[PDB]
Amino acid sequence: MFRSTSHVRTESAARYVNRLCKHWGHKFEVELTPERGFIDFGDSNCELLAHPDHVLMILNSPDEDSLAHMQNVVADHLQRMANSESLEIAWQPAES
Repeated sequence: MFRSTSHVRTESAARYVNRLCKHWGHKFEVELTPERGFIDFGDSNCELLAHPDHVLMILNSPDEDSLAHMQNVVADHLQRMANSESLEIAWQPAES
């Protein structure tokens, strides 16, 4: 169970987080709080922090494959909501 964190500067983020639980919450456990969107696939996790001007991405996974699968999946969501470039996001190794 390693943990990485991506930080990006986005506006109205909190909505893209709350909209995810309603978006992908079709066959998975998606929690919606005024802080982040929690979506666990079982043997891992993918949380998304979103404030009016900033967004955080944290994943909880026992394996990097999973780990990156989560930290990356989000990097994509920020891209759909921000058309201009491949979301400038700095992803951390996620510790060892």
